[PDB]
Amino acid sequence: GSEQTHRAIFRFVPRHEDELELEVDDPLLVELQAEDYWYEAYNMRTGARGVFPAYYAIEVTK
Amino acid sequence: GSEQTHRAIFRFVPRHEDELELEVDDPLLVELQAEDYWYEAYNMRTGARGVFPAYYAIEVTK
Amino acid sequence: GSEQTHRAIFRFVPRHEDELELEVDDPLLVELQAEDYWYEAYNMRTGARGVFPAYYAIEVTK
Amino acid sequence: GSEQTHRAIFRFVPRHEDELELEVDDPLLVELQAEDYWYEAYNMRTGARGVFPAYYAIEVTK
Ligand SMILES: OC[C@H]1O[C@H](O[C@H]2O[C@H](CO)[C@@H](O)[C@H](O)[C@H]2O)[C@H](O)[C@@H](O)[C@@H]1O
Repeated sequence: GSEQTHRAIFRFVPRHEDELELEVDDPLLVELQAEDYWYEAYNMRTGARGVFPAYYAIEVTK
Repeated sequence: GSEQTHRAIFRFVPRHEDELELEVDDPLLVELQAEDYWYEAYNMRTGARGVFPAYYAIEVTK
Repeated sequence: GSEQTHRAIFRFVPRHEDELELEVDDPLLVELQAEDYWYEAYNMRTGARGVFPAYYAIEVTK
Repeated sequence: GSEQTHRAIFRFVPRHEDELELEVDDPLLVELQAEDYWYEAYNMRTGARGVFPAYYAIEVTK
């Protein structure tokens, strides 16, 4: 979809090229699964895309 | 020191060469706690060295 | 239904008799999503049925 | 009373006697981090005491 799917809960500052920087409460759009325990997403606040540790975000209320 | 400082609470599978693999409850000797929220540590179970997202581990208690 | 509906993302060790024990990645068949934010499900790995805090599992990515 | 140790990230409505009700963002003073992944704590907003699933809260003051 095009709507927010997750919200970051921990600050994440990249050290690697493919990573997505996160600020607490950052809205995230995740569209694929993980397996690696890493999520690939679009940060709706910064407009950047990349991966981050899966447990650094929570699915938006259901 | 050389005693456990933290315990992993989330599974972490390295995606990058410098990362440290973690399994929940792994005893960790955290040596570096960096400004960018990445921690450098020795995994006391596996014997490996590497970095991982800071919030994947919590300090030991008691 | 007879195919996985949700995936457990945190380990959950029951403290009460009606709870369903969970291990990360456990394939769950959620049969009821209660209004008090607890899910009733069948654990496809253990063959047991029980309840657990709703946020311990996420819907599978179709 | 000591200082806040954790913050609730998920809504938790008790179904059992000994449980502590949580609202997202509730300040928590965790007195015991049990080995069965349940936390015994004081809810600094409601003033209540009880247990809750460990992964429903995150540590503060990293
Ligand atoms: O293994 C996935 C299926 O698990 C259940 O069904 C099986 O488990 C039953 C008892 O719990 C057995 O009697 C049956 O023979 C097993 O195949 C579930 O009911 C199915 O819907 C799942 O696909």
